[PDB]
Amino acid sequence: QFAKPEDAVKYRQSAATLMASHFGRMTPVVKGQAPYDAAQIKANVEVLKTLSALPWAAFGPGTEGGDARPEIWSDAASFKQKQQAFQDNIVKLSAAADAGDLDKLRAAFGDVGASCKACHDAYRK
Amino acid sequence: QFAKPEDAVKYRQSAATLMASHFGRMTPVVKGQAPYDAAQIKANVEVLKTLSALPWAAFGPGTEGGDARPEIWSDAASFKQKQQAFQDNIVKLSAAADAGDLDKLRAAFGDVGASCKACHDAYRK
Ligand code: HEC
Ligand code: HEC
Ligand SMILES: O=C1O[C@H]([C@@H](O)CO)C(O)=C1O
Ligand SMILES: O=C1O[C@H]([C@@H](O)CO)C(O)=C1O
Repeated sequence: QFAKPEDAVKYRQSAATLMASHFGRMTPVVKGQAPYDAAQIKANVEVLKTLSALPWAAFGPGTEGGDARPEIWSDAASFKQKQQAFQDNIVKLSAAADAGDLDKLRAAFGDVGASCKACHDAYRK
Repeated sequence: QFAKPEDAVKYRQSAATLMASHFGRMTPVVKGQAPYDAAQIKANVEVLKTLSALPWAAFGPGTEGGDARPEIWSDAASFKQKQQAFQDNIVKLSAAADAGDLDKLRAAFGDVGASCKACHDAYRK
């Protein structure tokens, strides 16, 4: 859906920006510094769910640029593993949110964050 | 969820960027230049659905900046009307997509686009 590689870059960056906001805004809740409203969190994680699936299609062939390391393309299977592991941890966060359990939510949140960071450490400049 | 007004700006711009991609990528389909796969479109409009609800919460009090006209805040009821009309036209596009009918889709797509543009004409610098 991208006319030029730069359009794919702008898309994936914008998707990541929204991901960071919908993930990060729960930090005060998982830490207890903000109240836990199970319905609020369930709704937010559904938004994060949808957003979390979007960046990967914007790393197609020929879309090298931005802060994406070239290894994303030459090591496609390893990058796909990182993305699917991340999306699997998103499924677990959704389950914790849907269950309404703050303990489970704080564990699942941590697992998601570690997945974000493991991918950045390997594949983000 | 925004530490500083600039964070709200960056959010709403990124949400708009994704909206433009998930709306605009259907142009070749509504024009007939690309094939119409009803399931593909139904899935894409569900993504657009979710995205379409996101910008408005990032125009809260004190988040003046970017290319947002100050009138968004001093004419809050008119801006809310523009956003709700837009979201209502998104509901109609969802119904056309869910029904699998290209004629309906091309009419609803046009209505959505006009709603985007009417808001920009009034409230985007
Ligand atoms: C690989 C499987 C990744 C996972 C999982 C996550 N991110 Fe990521 N992110 C990745 C890349 C390769 C890039 C660079 C994209 C480019 O072309 O520049 C990014 C970028 C970001 C950014 C910065 C975006 C910007 O405005 O430029 C953020 C804020 C970001 N990513 C956040 C983020 C979060 C919160 C994640 C888990 C919830 C996450 N990313 C996962 C690759 C991958
Ligand atoms: C008001 C009710 C709006 C509707 C409906 C739509 N948009 Fe919009 N958009 C609006 C404002 C006030 C702004 C400026 C935000 C800022 O602070 O700068 C925007 C911006 C955009 C942009 C540019 C984003 C960027 O990268 O800076 C785009 C591409 C955009 N909007 C697209 C868009 C589409 C495709 C819409 C309907 C599907 C749509 N917008 C609706 C306000 C409003
Ligand atoms: O909110 C965020 O979480 C991840 C990472 O910091 C988690 O360790 C990331 O890259 C964000 O923007
Ligand atoms: O794809 C888009 O559609 C609207 C407008 O051009 C429709 O008239 C907009 O602002 C986009 O980025």
